[PDB]
Amino acid sequence: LPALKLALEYIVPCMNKHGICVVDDFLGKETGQQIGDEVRALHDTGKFTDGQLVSSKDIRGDKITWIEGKEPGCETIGLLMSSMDDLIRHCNGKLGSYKINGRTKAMVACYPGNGTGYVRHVDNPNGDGRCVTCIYYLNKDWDAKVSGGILRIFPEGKAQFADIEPKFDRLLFFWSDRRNPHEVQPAYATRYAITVWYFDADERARAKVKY
Ligand SMILES: O=C(O)CNC(=O)c1ncc2c(I)cccc2c1O
Ligand SMILES: [Fe+2]
Repeated sequence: LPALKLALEYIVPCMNKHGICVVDDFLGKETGQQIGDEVRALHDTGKFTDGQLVSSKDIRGDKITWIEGKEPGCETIGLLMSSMDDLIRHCNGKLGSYKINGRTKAMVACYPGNGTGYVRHVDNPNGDGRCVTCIYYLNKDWDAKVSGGILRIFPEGKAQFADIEPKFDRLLFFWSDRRNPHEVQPAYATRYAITVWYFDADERARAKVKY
């Protein structure tokens, strides 16, 4: 579905209402599978880290690697990034009062599927400039009931919580600040995700006064 259409008709209305927005079958099967393969290639080649230390012979969790998008063998990933930027672009000045002028590189995360997950947290608690978190999942035929790895977010100050499964070709958007505390439940199977954070012009500008 047309980026502009999707953005104007779904992402914007949805984001400003729930602060969270899930979009299924974003790029498509062939493309999704393509991204999946490149990601896996990076894993095989050994571009990921050993994983966040969880503990002699300790247990490591999520492994990461930063992808600019033009690295050899990451064309489709670079394509997802550009496609993500396109969506945001159409949401120009539509998401909150924010004015997105930039983003970080892509963070590819891999929970090895050895029980590790990720503690409840807030992506941007100190106002480093990130206003929107964007995550793309590439796990074909994922079954949380079997492999776990659910992403649990606690939107706003509302009771209860929303559960988002790292479904294949799924794209997710959510406020990065205190409004969206979240955690990644233990994953008993390889779980890949690609994350990109979008910067708000003003918040980022005044944050620069730190380096
Ligand atoms: O994978 C998901 O669905 C959700 N991930 C996260 O919230 C998440 N948030 C922050 C993270 C950092 I600073 C570093 C690695 C992984 C990571 C994460 O994976
Ligand atoms: Fe996070």
